[PDB]
Amino acid sequence: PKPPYSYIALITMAIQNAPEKKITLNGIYQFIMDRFPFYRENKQGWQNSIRHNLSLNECFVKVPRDDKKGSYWTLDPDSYNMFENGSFLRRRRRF
DNA sequence: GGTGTAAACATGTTT
DNA sequence: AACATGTTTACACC
Ligand SMILES: [Mg+2]
Repeated sequence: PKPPYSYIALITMAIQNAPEKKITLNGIYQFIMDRFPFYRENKQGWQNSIRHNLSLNECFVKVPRDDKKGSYWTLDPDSYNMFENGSFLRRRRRF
């Protein structure tokens, strides 16, 4: 079965996991399948949602590659702690 | 209101 | 001329 984490959670967990807090798009792919074996099936479906979420939400901001050798994906510092307890189940509220 | 899924579309890198 | 990477629009679900 599918894990209960949203794609926003999946992408956030990947970014927070990188030692430099920056991650390749495909680094996000490898992170998810390594952690959640559900996603080794029918990649074309869910990997498109990953791409789609990165551009939609203003919380995932794309930063250019420091230099060559795609581009890195970061978290906007406002949404670094969307999830409060590190359970990644629900997002805590504000405003 | 924020999700999930599908699709069209537009650049960029790799056979 | 196959791919990967982003951007955006559209609809059902909760
Ligand atoms: Mg974005």
